[PDB]
Amino acid sequence: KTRVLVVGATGYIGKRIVRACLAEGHETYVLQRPEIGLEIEKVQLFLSFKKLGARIVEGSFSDHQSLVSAVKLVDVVVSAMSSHNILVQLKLVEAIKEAGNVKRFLPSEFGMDPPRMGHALPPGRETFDQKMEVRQAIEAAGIPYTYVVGACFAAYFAGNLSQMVTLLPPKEKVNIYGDGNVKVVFADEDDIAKYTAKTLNDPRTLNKTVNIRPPDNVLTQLELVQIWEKLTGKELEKTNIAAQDFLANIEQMEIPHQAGIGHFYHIFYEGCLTDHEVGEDEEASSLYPDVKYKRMDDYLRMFL
Amino acid sequence: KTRVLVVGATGYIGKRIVRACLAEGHETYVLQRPEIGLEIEKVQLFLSFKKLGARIVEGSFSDHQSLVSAVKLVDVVVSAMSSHNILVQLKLVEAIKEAGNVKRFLPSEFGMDPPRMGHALPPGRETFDQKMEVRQAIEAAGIPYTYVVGACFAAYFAGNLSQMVTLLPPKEKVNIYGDGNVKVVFADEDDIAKYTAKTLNDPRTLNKTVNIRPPDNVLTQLELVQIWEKLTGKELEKTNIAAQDFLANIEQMEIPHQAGIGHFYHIFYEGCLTDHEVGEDEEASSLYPDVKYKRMDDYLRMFL
Repeated sequence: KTRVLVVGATGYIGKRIVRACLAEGHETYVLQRPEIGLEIEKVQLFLSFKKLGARIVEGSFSDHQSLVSAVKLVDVVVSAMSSHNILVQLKLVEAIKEAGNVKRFLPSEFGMDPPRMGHALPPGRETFDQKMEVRQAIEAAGIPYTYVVGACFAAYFAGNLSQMVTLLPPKEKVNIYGDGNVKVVFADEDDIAKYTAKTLNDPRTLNKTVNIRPPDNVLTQLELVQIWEKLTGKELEKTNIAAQDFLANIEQMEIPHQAGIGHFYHIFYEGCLTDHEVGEDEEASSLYPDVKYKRMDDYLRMFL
Repeated sequence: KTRVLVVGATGYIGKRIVRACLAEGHETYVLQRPEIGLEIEKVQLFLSFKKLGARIVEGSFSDHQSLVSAVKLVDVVVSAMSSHNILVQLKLVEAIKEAGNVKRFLPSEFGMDPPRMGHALPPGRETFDQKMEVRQAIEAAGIPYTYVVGACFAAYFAGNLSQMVTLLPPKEKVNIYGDGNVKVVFADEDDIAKYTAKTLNDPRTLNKTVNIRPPDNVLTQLELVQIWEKLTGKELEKTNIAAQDFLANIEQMEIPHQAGIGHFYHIFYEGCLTDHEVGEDEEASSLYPDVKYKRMDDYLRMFL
């Protein structure tokens, strides 16, 4: 019981959500679009889904009632859209509204909490406003909701030691942002997918914002580096980077990777993932203690 | 106890060859070049090799010594490059020649036997030129070899029912090439990978061409369609497409769509994978009957 439709199942986090829902025990439906047809590694991905028991539902964002058709089948929709890919979610929102059977929607939120980013930095701000547009469509339709926020994906922030331009630990030299004493929240993407699978039929998170702040994984950038140093037995030579040398030459001197560099600043310089605090009734590791979340020392071991 | 380096592991057949080596029991080294510490799905491929026991080897084609080093850790280097990808092999073959320690090399050919392609014309021809340009460079260095040819990947030619323009079964209509009585070879790509992992170490094939031609998988597109409509229960509205109409106006289409049109013609009209016969000393399924390779029935069943 609890039939779940996943839209965005070809995305980085959406792979993981489908497999987390299958293993949690939901009836997991996966929307198939004119996806591939065209691209090989997304058919095989979908084939791998059905070999585990996912049910394929064809639909298009161009075809409004194909979307109503997907969502008639389930109790809960989960979106993981990783062009304007966040704002296409509004085509789905009114599909859910026309259908009316939906007991919950979880929009594509799996990073910084958007209503806390009112004075974010252009162009980075576009993300949070586009996501806030979708919330409003939801709440204006009276669609019950859950928003999963709070944690940097370990692959994009923890395995590269928070460097940019690489997704792997460095070989001798590492940049520290500011003094390196600002605390960031890291979470293995698998554990975000599992927390997502557990919260969607949980009565205690209906119409609420769930934070993913696993206590062992609340780290300053400098502690994270030290973890890597201890696994390896080698210090890295470290250059501290002052705030204004961090946004140096953003101007339009990089393609809108400018959005990423700005999100990085809010996290690593201002500490927006940690500048407030959350209760046990709204944080994921307290709500689902059965989930043994991968600590960042274990994440990093995968790279030795 | 056979050591194998796999170059091109991020590629389509590359992935499985890495995985088929490990399942057969060789010490499987995988070249990791700078290109991959980018694009998550390549780092997360590579660390899922690590979880399966592969050993990561760093190097660059632009650093001839780094390939020299890798090629010394190993008894056999396999290449599987799915443009520039075919003749960059040449600067590996020099790293293997200057090496001297490598008992077998397998260049990237898992398509059609190139010295039979004296008849195609540009632009389809070029990859055959490049493929034998790297063979002439292998036989010239005297590096012992094995070329592995003669099968359509089931994902590209079977599961789409040999329609171009998609990789999924057609919902109502199909195009039959010719009267559709030209029979070609279909191999599950997993099967092409495990064959290569077993002929790697085997004295029978050293310095010979081994053909992947499963007996029960030599079919024309017509019965392969009928296979699908057995499994499905519906008849597909066939439309035969005559050889001249199929290449009508090819010179006025984009010059990779030419290549694909030429490619499909050699297979489904000229019979390039059938125009020939092969015995048992030379045909993978007979040298390795411990494979219960997948027939296009069971393969196409994955889609229903």
